[PDB]
Amino acid sequence: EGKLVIWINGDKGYNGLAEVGKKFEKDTGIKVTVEHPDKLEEKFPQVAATGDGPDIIFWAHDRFGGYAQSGLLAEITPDKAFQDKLYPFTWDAVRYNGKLIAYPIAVEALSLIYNKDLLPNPPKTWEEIPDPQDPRVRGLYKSALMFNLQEPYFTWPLIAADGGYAFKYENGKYDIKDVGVDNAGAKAGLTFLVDLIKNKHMNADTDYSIAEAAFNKGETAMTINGPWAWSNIDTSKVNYGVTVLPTFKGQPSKPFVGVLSAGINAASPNKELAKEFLENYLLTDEGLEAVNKDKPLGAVALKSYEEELAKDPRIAATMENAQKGEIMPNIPQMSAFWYAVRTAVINAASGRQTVDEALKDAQTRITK
Ligand SMILES: OC[C@H]1O[C@H](O[C@H]2[C@H](O)[C@@H](O)[C@H](O)O[C@@H]2CO)[C@H](O)[C@@H](O)[C@@H]1O
Repeated sequence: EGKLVIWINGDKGYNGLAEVGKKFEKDTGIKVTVEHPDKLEEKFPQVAATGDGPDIIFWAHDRFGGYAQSGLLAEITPDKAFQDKLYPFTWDAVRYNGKLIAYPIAVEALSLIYNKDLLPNPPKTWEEIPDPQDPRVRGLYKSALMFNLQEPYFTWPLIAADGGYAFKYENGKYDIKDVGVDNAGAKAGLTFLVDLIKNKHMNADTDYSIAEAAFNKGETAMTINGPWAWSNIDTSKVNYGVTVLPTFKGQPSKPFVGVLSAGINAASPNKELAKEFLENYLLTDEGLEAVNKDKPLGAVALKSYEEELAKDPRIAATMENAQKGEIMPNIPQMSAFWYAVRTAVINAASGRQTVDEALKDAQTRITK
């Protein structure tokens, strides 16, 4: 009691938060502890399931419906005046069973970050990446594209591009049995990713870390990452641009828009202290700008603050791609989807399964 323990993934600005935390204490004389586990997404459900853990917790809203259905998260109640400070859509994202289960922090979406000093003009097509059709670049391709291949969230826009989909959205409801993970669209997208690899263009063991170091050092021209990545690049002295993602089979790459939400542990007896921290401190200009400077938020859910930095060009592009992708469901079976697809991508890329056997397997694990 009298001490907030907040969790926030490692790629987010945990140091920005902690600082805001100090601002709390310098006023309320309360200790806020910004920890940031590894796999906090999966630990949380397990630690709070036993009345233990973090007071407050951060994660892209797709994981909240689950926490909710199990009841590890307190129903939040800000007044309608506060609610209006935030764009409507973001509140919709933290809505489960007609009950707000989190505070919206910011909207994020992947983009194509390219090295302006190697590629003054980044491709407009995935199909150009392996075969560029321009002798000016051939002498350049260094690796052309490197991004994390371990998390399915990175491969999704490609798979989605020509028609893949998680759970079918039927105006207000998602038919949780109409899974579009194994179908031409998904097959076509994954097959391409496999060629990129089997055609020496990409390496199956690329994870966030490798791709980041690589693009940052300058040993690859292009990468795909969220707003959080921009920070290290700025302190890597790399000349980069953030643009719309390449189109696959003519259609655009549809990212999966995620809303960084900060919930409250039901098992926590510090709820009135969370509300004030999140409401009067973080969810403000000065507060969000604090977290933000550590590592960029994307389009912050706070209106006033979203507009000021709305003029930032990468925020503009982050919104362009977000605009083409679909915002992700917060239903409980999302977690089943990610685990099922991660595995699917891995075996596909790794060579352990055919594109079809791999995808039909994931599908089935989801519909089972
Ligand atoms: O890849 C599946 C996971 O993707 C999303 O997670 C993203 C997360 O939203 C993003 O902000 C983060 O920074 O990268 C991860 C994946 O590396 C979903 O939020 C996760 O819960 C999924 O499991």
